[PDB]
Amino acid sequence: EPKVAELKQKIEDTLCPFGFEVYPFQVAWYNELLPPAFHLPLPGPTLAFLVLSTPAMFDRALKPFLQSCHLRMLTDPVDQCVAYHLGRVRESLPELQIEIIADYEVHPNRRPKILAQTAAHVAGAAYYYQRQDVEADPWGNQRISGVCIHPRFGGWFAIRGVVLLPGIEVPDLPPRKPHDCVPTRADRIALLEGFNFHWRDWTYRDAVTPQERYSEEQKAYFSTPPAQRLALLGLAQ
Ligand code: COB
Repeated sequence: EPKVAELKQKIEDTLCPFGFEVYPFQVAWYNELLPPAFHLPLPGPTLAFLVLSTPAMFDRALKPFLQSCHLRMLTDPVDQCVAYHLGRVRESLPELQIEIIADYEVHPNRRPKILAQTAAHVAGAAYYYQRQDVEADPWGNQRISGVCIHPRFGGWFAIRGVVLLPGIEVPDLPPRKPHDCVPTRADRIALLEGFNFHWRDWTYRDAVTPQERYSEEQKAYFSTPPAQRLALLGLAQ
């Protein structure tokens, strides 16, 4: 426990001022729930951190990043900003092997490198509401995608990445259960309908009363990735 606290402190020093939160978990908790194809090739007790962004990340990280020399063409600036800050975590721990995987990363075969929502659930960060959490569901033969809900921000947050520390083993790290903050069947059905079929209206994110939401400015930003900035100027050309 004291080892993970020292590491968690350094990561938080690096990331929390920029509107991220960080949660430890053991690789085993993640691999446990998953078929072989998605397993991370590390010992079960390997230490990991799940990194998410709060509503404050837009102002504290993204807006400054847009003025930095680090800004490049052809990738969404939010993803650049996230890669940049995860990269800082590497630098803050120069004597350790550190692996970082962002939420947007995919293998050539288009499978995600990390299942962000599964990591968020087992790290205790946000309960991952899935079709399987609704008995006698009303949905038929079609994809119903699951959605995590943060106890403080509702759905006004995003999962940004995972930090792995191969060679740091923490077999005694105790699981912290995510808060079941949308407990009833009817509320879970409404959440999932809202996420899968009406997400552009933002309403699913209010499944629990948020401490803070994205500002209208931030809502205006997330208007649609290819159009939204770099193929922006599009409305001017
Ligand atoms: C099969 C599988 C595919 N899942 C994936 O491939 C998700 C990848 C990815 C990149 C997300 C980030 C990531 N790296 O994870 C992201 N999207 Co997508 C941009 N999304 C998409 C893709 C559809 C694919 C889909 N959602 O899966 C879309 C382009 C349509 C897409 C759409 C959205 N997506 C959206 C967003 C917000 C997100 N999207 C996510 C899921 C993510 C996490 C990205 C993020 N950054 O935060 C967002 C959700 C945040 C939140 N949970 O609150 C959104 C709203 C558009 C947006 N504004 O950006 C929109 C919502 C509609 C929709 N999800 O259908 C994509 C692909 C993703 O995962 P699975 O969880 O369903 O099954 C899995 C399974 C694998 O075999 O085992 C696990 N398991 C089994 N038993 C148990 C468990 C797990 C636990 C915890 C148990 C207790 C038990 C578990 O059930």
